Amino acid sequence: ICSALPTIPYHKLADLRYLSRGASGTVSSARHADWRVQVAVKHLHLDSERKDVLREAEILHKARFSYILPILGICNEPEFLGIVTEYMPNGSLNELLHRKTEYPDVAWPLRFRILHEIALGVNYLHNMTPPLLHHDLKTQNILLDNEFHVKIADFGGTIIYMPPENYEPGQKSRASIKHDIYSYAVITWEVLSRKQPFEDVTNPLQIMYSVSQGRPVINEESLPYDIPHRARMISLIESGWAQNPDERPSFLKCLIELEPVLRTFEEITFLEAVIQLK
Amino acid sequence: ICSALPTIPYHKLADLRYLSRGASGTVSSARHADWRVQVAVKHLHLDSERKDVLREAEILHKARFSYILPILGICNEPEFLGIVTEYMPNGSLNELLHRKTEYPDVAWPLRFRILHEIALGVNYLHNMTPPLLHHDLKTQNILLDNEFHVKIADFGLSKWRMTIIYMPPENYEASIKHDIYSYAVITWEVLSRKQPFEDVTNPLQIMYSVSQGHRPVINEESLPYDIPHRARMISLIESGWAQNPDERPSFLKCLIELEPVLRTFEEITFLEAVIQLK
Ligand SMILES: CC(C)(C)c1cc(NC(=O)Nc2ccc(Oc3ccncc3)cc2)no1
Ligand SMILES: CC(C)(C)c1cc(NC(=O)Nc2ccc(Oc3ccncc3)cc2)no1
Repeated sequence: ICSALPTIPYHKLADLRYLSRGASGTVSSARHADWRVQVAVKHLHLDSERKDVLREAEILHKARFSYILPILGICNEPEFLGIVTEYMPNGSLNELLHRKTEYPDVAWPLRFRILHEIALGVNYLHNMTPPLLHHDLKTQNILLDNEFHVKIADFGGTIIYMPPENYEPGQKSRASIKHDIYSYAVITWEVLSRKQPFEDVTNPLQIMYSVSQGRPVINEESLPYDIPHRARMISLIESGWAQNPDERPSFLKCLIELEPVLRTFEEITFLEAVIQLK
Repeated sequence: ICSALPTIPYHKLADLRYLSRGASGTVSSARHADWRVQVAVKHLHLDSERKDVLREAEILHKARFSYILPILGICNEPEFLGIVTEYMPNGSLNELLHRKTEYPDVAWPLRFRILHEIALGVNYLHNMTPPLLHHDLKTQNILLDNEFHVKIADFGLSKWRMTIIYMPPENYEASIKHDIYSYAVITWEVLSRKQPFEDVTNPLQIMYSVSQGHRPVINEESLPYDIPHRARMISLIESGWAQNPDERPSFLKCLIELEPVLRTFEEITFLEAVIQLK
């Protein structure tokens, strides 16, 4: 069973506002004139360019799942080229974790749910035919919906989530199935700590040197003893960011370890975590 | 840009417990072994039977939107035939409105959000090429997700895709004014928490009354004066269920009416209404 991705005429996008700018182009918010929903527009502002947008659209359309940014349509016009997705109103994980004045507390149930949902999403990509690999997993690429549920995106930067064997890339390093789990381990650490990994280091180049020798600090300072399931978590972090790519777990194995942890949290506590953020 | 609907092997559908039966098919709650998610399966409990299921999967896959039940894949084997969708943990709108012991209080902010989302999902269906017309809209087909957001479904106890309370009179014996009629009945039901035609014993007695231009009661008893935007909501109801199909509004008009009503609610009030249910 096949399904075509809708084509959205640029003029059907009303109330267009700039959100961000960088690599792969600019991101804008808008409303669909006929659908009456708020949308996000990732666009370029010539033939090779056209093919890139069409390829991203196809991946996003095929990667359709509960914890993946939902694509709504494509703008493929002489005057405009862009990807139209659902609008994520609560920014990224990065902004939740590090805007500490705006967000004083981020309750453990919400933190563990975010971790469980990142793993559910990456796991799904890894189970496609053929497997889909992110290879640029970072806190900026973890979008949060209205109820602070995860949608994995790719904004198209930091080296802190990169496995050391990816530093000098090749045909084997780009085909690595143990890259995402390294990034996940650092994300897992950054979520439980609310600390910028390798904060004390001066140069990203020095971080690369440090990393290649053999990680961000696992102590009482960074990770206090009151962290729910601390031991099992630390064991998962250490295991995921292990210098030997073969000494790294699958996302399925992490999920199986995470499933009992999430059950120790009462359903109400997730709703209370979110009300606390508003 | 085409997307193939994933094929799920029956053996990946762990803990397959039944939920509800019908003359056409059955609905069961499984758990995907690889994806680690709770799912719903609508299966046949062969030539024609196969074409019927695949046509429903083709419709659901093409109808993908924020307020339509998301299809995760098809389970097409000589042993088993079923559609895998996401699992809606909070039941249906019928249950929320009429299980008054379970839910003594369903706050206005949530009621309006539900009505807005029914209209968004129906409006999207009508905007497809060719337009998809539900024609069997009822509270039972309005499913409630983890966060009490709407997912429009089509339960098929009688037939796969291709009560008379929500049916317009002209339909007793193609119409693009049916779903709006059904929508007007649902709106009345949501705001009153009453069963349409409470004293009427026989469905033929409803069919007779309706054909004579009579509708569910609109007074202080059914619709209290304390209802936010009462006058405005009654006008929408009365337009929606008009005897003359042509006097009924489009979903665009209906959404343009709803939009300023929903803006009057602070975002936190929706969260608070949902927590009050937990
Ligand atoms: C399948 C996966 C590997 C995860 C992926 C995502 C992707 N494109 C993308 O995320 N595009 C994108 C990114 C950020 C955007 O910005 C938003 C979105 C929603 N709300 C606010 C900003 C919009 C589109 N291509 O492959
Ligand atoms: C586009 C639209 C007209 C709205 C539609 C729905 C549909 N099929 C369907 O909903 N099938 C279905 C219904 C109920 C199910 O049972 C569930 C689903 C989720 N959670 C609990 C029970 C499973 C599949 N075909 O066209």
